[PDB]
Amino acid sequence: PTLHTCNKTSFAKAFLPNETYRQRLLDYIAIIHQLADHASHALKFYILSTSTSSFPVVHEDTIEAILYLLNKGEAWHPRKEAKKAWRDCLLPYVQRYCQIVGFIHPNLRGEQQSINYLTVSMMTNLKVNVQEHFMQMLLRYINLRFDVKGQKQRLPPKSDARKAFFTRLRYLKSVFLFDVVPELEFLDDLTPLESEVLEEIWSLDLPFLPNDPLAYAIVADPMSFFPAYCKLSGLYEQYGFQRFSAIPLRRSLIQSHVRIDTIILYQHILCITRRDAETVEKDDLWMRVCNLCTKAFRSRCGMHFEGSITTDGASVSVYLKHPEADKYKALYVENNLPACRAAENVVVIDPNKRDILYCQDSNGTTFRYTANQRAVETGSRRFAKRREAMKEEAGVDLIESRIPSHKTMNLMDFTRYLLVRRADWDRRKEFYSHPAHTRWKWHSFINRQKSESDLISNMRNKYGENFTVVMGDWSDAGRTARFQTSSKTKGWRTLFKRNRIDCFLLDEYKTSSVCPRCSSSEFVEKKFKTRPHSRPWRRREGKIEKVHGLLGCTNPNCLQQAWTSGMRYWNRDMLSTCNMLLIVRSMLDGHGRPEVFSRS
DNA sequence: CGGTACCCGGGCATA
DNA sequence: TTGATTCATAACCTATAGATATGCCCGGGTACCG
RNA sequence: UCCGAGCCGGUAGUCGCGCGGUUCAAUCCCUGGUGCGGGUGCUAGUACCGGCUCCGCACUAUCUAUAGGUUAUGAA
Ligand SMILES: [Mg+2]
Ligand SMILES: [Mg+2]
Ligand SMILES: [Zn+2]
Repeated sequence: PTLHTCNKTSFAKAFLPNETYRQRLLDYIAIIHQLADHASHALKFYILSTSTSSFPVVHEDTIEAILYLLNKGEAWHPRKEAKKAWRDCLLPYVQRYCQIVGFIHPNLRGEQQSINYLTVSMMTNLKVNVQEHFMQMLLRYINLRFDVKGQKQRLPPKSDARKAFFTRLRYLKSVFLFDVVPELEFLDDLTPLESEVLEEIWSLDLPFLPNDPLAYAIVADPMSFFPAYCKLSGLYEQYGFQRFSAIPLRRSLIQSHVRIDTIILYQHILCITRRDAETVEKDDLWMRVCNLCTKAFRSRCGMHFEGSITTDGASVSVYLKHPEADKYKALYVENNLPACRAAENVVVIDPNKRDILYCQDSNGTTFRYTANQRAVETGSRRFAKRREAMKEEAGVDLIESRIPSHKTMNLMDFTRYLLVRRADWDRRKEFYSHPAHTRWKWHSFINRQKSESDLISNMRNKYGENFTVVMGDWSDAGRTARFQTSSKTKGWRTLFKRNRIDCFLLDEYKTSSVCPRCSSSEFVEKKFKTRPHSRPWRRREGKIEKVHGLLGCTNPNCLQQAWTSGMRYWNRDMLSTCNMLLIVRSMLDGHGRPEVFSRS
């Protein structure tokens, strides 16, 4: 449920023109960012130093104690046995790490809220990493050990001999996940590679469940897998394969948004005593520093401000909190045909790397939202160029290029990395302290919002005030094919949902191999013509590319006697849009998806 | 000079 | 869908988790008394 | 290491066509849009009325930190 929402507005328009409050909040957020960064680094340092014997169990108390020790040192006096024990255990190396990195103790006062937020965020990052990239990383390690790439490149494809190996590995996956109990003969029959992989997997001491797979165990108790993940990272480093970040480190020196609440407000911004704060209403207390009459603070869908924002000094995130807060396959068009039937107009979109949205309707009014247009309107390319120019002028790129890997588990290498970072820490901090980096983020947000609004307005003008959007199911989410730029595929669903425009998915399978004029796939031609590579550096290198967005039909019926080409040329995006139109018409007419596009 | 008791602000804990 | 190994700093995207307030005490100062 | 969109043709619903011609749109500064009125500012010939610009009435628009893949750059 949408219990929370945010209206991101500018810093100038969010707060009243009082320099004292602005300076106080800027200083506070800077201090909290420094504390979070150094706390993540100290946690990594402690884990690597104590890894000589065993991996310590990391809990909320551990990170909280690390943060408190960094801020105050031994002056922190926890009143609970667990926190006291954590402080006693973690104290010895905190000062050593601070001296190594020259970390001067800030001894910030009234850090309760900020330390709690940072500890919660760090534990969240740990849990998210463990959940997301444990199973995936383990399977990646298994495949790397099996050398699946080598077998694929060397062994014949689509053959029973290698289908046998594929089935063998698929069945062994269940044994690795403990879903299927292996027999003694099954274990004996394992080849040396399979036996070694099974033994190494068991060395991680992975948890187990009686009636559920390993993924269910990860979902239920993800935190228990942290030692296994660390050992897997160590194995990755030992074997020489590319390393991965097991412990999340907040290495970015750019100013980061810091939560600011009413307590922080009256402790640092207003600097009034807790006694006086309780005597004033929250809205009245906030009006002294924020213009609540501003549009950004208006209530939407029953949600109110309730005094909670995160600011980075340039853009202010104003969060609207619903009164009911916690107090601290169905999207496909096949299942949404009635909505399309009652829609005033139906528009089908075929996502692509370049043509992010290629739109068409029954009336034939074509519309597209290309990647180049998005780059121009958002300004990502211009901002990247300016950032590169600034880095070259300041020489920051040279400094950063020599920073060792943060993902290494080696203690001495990590110490050298920390020393290198400290060598030019001041220069990079000063460079990234420039307002452009935050102002760049704020301007990127504004440009993206304006581009989305313009896209919606153009679509409404072309197709009408009310219309329904049908989009292909293809989505390069998470993964991204190498040598290809990132593209927005799944965010358009959210964008259309925000603008109260229906967004229904559709299967793109074999939607670029059918000619609409004859509804046949035999005569469709692909990659028939060659031309120099469109990418300038490849073109200079002399490479040649095959056209993918151009398709033609060899069917004589589609041709005309006067033509000399011998084929009816087509646009890949246009073909996909026409095929989607035909599929949607068939579905709405009740005939279902055409048999030509149907799967095997 | 020496000792007792109350209030305020902040530190620390927990839902 | 569309192109043909290791590291760091940005970005784009995608996914995950979290998105504040009240109470106890303690010690340091002050008022009061002997 | 580069790139806006629309229209007219070579095209016949064709190409990262570094194919030709033509129209307006953005490069700084800016949270965005939607319906109402006013104030008068600019846009058109005598209330006809569309458009751009501000004012304020109310409906709507979730961000943050981290990891992964990729891109740009700097190193290998
Ligand atoms: Mg598609
Ligand atoms: Mg396509
Ligand atoms: Zn055909």
